[PDB]
Amino acid sequence: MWELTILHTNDVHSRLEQTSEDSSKCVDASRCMGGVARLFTKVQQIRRAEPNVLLLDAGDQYQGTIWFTVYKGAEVAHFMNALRYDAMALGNHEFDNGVEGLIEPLLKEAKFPILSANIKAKGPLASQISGLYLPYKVLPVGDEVVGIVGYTSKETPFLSNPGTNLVFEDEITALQPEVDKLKTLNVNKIIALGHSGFEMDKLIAQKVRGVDVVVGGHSNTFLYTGNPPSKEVPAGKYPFIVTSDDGRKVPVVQAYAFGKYLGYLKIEFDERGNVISSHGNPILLDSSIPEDPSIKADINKWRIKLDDYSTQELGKTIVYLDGSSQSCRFRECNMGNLICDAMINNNLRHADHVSMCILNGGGIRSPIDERNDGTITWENLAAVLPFGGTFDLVQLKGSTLKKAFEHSVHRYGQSTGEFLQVGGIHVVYDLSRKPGDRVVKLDVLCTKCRVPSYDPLKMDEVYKVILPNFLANGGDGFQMIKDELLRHDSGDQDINVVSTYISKMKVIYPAVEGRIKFSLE
Amino acid sequence: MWELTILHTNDVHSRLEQTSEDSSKCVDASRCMGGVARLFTKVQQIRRAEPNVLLLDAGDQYQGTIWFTVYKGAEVAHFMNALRYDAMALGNHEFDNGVEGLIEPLLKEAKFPILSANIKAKGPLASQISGLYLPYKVLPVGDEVVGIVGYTSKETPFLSNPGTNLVFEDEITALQPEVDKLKTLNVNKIIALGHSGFEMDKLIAQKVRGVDVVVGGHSNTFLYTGNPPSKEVPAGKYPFIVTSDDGRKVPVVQAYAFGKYLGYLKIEFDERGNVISSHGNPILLDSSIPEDPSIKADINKWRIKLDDYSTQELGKTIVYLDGSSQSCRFRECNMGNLICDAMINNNLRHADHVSMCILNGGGIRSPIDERNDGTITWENLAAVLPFGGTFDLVQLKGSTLKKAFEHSVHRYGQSTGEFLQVGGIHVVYDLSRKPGDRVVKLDVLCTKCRVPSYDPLKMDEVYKVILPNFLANGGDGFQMIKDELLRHDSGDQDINVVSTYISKMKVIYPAVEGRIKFSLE
Ligand SMILES: Nc1nc(N2CC[NH2+]CC2)nc2c1ncn2[C@@H]1O[C@H](COP(=O)(O)CP(=O)(O)O)[C@@H](O)[C@H]1O
Ligand SMILES: Nc1nc(N2CC[NH2+]CC2)nc2c1ncn2[C@@H]1O[C@H](COP(=O)(O)CP(=O)(O)O)[C@@H](O)[C@H]1O
Ligand SMILES: [Ca+2]
Ligand SMILES: [Ca+2]
Ligand SMILES: [Zn+2]
Ligand SMILES: [Zn+2]
Ligand SMILES: [Zn+2]
Ligand SMILES: [Zn+2]
Repeated sequence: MWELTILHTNDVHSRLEQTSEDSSKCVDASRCMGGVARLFTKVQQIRRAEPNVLLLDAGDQYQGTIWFTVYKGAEVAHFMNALRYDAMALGNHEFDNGVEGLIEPLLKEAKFPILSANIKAKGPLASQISGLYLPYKVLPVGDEVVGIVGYTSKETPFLSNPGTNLVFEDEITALQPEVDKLKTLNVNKIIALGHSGFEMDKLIAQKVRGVDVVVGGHSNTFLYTGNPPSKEVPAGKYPFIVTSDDGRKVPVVQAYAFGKYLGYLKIEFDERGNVISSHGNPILLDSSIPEDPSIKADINKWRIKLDDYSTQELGKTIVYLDGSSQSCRFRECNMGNLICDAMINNNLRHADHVSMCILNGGGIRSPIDERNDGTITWENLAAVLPFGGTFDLVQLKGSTLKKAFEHSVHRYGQSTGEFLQVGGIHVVYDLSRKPGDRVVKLDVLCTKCRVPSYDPLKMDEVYKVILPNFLANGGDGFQMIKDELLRHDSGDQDINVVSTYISKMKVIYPAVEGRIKFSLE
Repeated sequence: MWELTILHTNDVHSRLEQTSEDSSKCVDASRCMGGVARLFTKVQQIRRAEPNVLLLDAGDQYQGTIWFTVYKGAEVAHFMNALRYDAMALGNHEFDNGVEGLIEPLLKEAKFPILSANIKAKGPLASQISGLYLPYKVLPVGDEVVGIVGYTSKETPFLSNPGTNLVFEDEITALQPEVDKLKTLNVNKIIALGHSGFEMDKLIAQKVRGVDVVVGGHSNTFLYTGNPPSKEVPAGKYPFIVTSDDGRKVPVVQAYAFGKYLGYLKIEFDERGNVISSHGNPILLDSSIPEDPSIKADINKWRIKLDDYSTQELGKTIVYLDGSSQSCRFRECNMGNLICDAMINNNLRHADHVSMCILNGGGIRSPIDERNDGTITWENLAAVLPFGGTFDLVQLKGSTLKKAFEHSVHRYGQSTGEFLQVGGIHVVYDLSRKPGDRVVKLDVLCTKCRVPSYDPLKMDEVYKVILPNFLANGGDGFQMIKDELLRHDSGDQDINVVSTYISKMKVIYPAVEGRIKFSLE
């Protein structure tokens, strides 16, 4: 028997410092979690105890906090190198600052292999990018070798900015030839490490002959065996067992997001590289684990440049600003209401008027806590709106807007980002009904009236809606908006609109007030 | 036969200049109405045609616009003298600036008798006020004499500030001896002119032996025979006929409010002063009647001092601000929502927190139009909030608040001012139910929660509510607030709170959004 311990992270999203339990800014240090200093301590503790260890990342280190807005990936390469990661797979967010934003900060400075078997470069780019990322790496682990094959969401061209030179292939189609090449080289222990979501990860495990383990990301999937340690509810056991088509039991793992947990899987292999068994669980990186002093002092050094975004108080909140995924992708969330109210307010002070707002819940990427004397800084807002998008004005038919709201709940319950937050709209859904027929009530704030009031949406009428450019361009499957819109005007930067509105209000208290409801029946 | 024409006004409330159809500021002069210059033209036209004319006012000339805030009744005495009123009865609003605010500006400068038979002065005041107002006046009208007996709401001590020296008697009890004294003096034509509301006016007509006609006010009652000329819906025919207990047909008249109409009643008397018949209708003072040039030039002279309140733009509205009685005393009105939002905002920027607001609809005393490039001035706000009240903080039990909301609709449909406008509250009424059991749903914005949301009000819990001092002191029959409150802190001046909030928002667009609803059942 040969035992291997796989340590893994995914969707860290620039949470370099320890955070609050909700992954927003750490205020009460005594109860904070995650961060790279705490992760280091745990990884070192495991490396001391276990002789065969691999520390892996399944992508999306890029984007999420002022660390990335300022260091643009230099903090990733630096701290991933300090933690001595063995390999990383490319995620969609590694392409947000173009291919240039991946090459210079990360690929040239990473001391570990960076992987993706389904990204093929064509034309001019092919020449420069060659060899800076690999389809796989064969890693010596003691007296054995372990092959790692990478993969990246085939949806990255739509989700990010990888450019016209990179081609994204079907993951299973691209992986099988690389795994087969590893098998011809007598590499009998193979890990598929990649960034496509738990559903694709299970398909890779079922279909790619020769894969012993799948380590994934993108879906922020929390898996656990037994009673869980924090607020995340498990989507399945850890590991999740897939029975492959050729009859093998394949463990599939993921470790939520934000560096809150360290994924930990122990695999028992035979002499031919068959998985005899495996077990483990994600480790909660809570205050019980001390932050490594050396890494923490280095974090404090890099933190000095960021304190310019933490000094200006933009305003104050006397309520918890719920920007959590568990709220904003499932029901009315007060952060969504705040952002839509700021969106509506911004245009109603612009010239040449609109009362309605729609906002993809997945575009709200962090809550803000009210306990730090309720202070709101640019840094706090940077984590809520980290993408540098704009809030555009569009003219839509009622029919188009009804289709959008049907799309908002067409596959409800999967923590997908299309669920819409709103302003100037009162929507009622009946989830007992079939996809495409779940909107039971859709009232909107009249525009062609002297006193605004809510009246049923009319399919043949035309409404002006303020929304993110992501939705106006057909993102999150809102193809009907892009295809059926009658007008599209570019708007102001998302973060600046909310920042301006908070400074104007000074004290904010957004509530959940019935803009989105769910019927009984 | 001896014919008398009674011309009458009531509840003019400082609308010296012509106004918009809703009695707010005149912007589109071509379609404006009322004002003392237009009234003059009509009165003069009638005086030229009819030999026996009496022009009467049934009180409440005081309070309503920047004219009264600045001239404090000097404009009333001046312009009522210019129009040559024959008599006036004291209304409750004539006592808002104390007895001193009635004596000096009006009683000493009025060239016509000022009447009230049920106000008896006691102690020191008795001596000075003696003879400046009278219980009645016997007026020569051609070769005949007409007796006018005055009366004032017995509720004036609670509604206004008449002081501890004036006693207000039951109107019927005080009137009969004065009418009997007029009858002993062979005065066979008697008009009761007063300010107590249409219901008391009908009782006076039924019960006071010897009264031939009743000319009233206070209830802003619109009466009409036939198809009406504007938006006011008649509460009955003009005149309203009461059959007295001694079997006489007694006409009862009123002429809405704000100088929009001139009441016009022609009475045919026999030689013994019996009413043979009567007929007429309120005359709509619309653009068809020219404004007298002389009075208009004198109005323009007095207007120069007021233009300091019309120059500063506090902000802009892109919606009609519905502060009409027909909306705010009957259902959710967007002016009410604006004021409650300003009330909540003001305390949430004060120190040492509250999410709920209640506002008596009768305290909103004018709308604001959005068509003048949407501009909002101090003058526009002065007509909405003309009383100089404050928005106080109170701590109430849920039981107390439930009783208040029951009181809000206990006598619904009478255009009474107790109907509550709200903030941070969602109330549902069922008017099919009995008084005291009409609140079917009362949800409130939680305070003891990190994310505010609406939850059912709990009878044994305690809530912090911002409301006018008028309600905290038990006004509008809200005795339960004054008696059952747990804490009462004095607040900022009503107009300044709304003014500050509009300047902060710059562009406002308050909607009717479902804070108050009425069920089917
Ligand atoms: N307001 C937005 N702007 C942008 N834009 C692109 C950049 N330039 C500005 C416009 N992208 C957005 C917005 N809201 C959502 N998305 C995208 O939708 C996805 C959210 O799903 P997820 O969290 O499940 C997948 P992940 O993050 O784990 O890979 C991400 O790809 C995110 O980028
Ligand atoms: N916010 C308020 N403040 C005050 N205060 C008193 C003065 N000092 C500040 C506090 N009074 C108020 C408020 N709201 C309502 N009222 C009173 O309620 C009545 C409204 O009913 P109505 O229009 O049918 C009777 P009217 O006007 O024809 O005689 C009036 O008497 C009015 O004064
Ligand atoms: Ca194998
Ligand atoms: Ca008589
Ligand atoms: Zn991610
Ligand atoms: Zn991703
Ligand atoms: Zn009045
Ligand atoms: Zn009155």
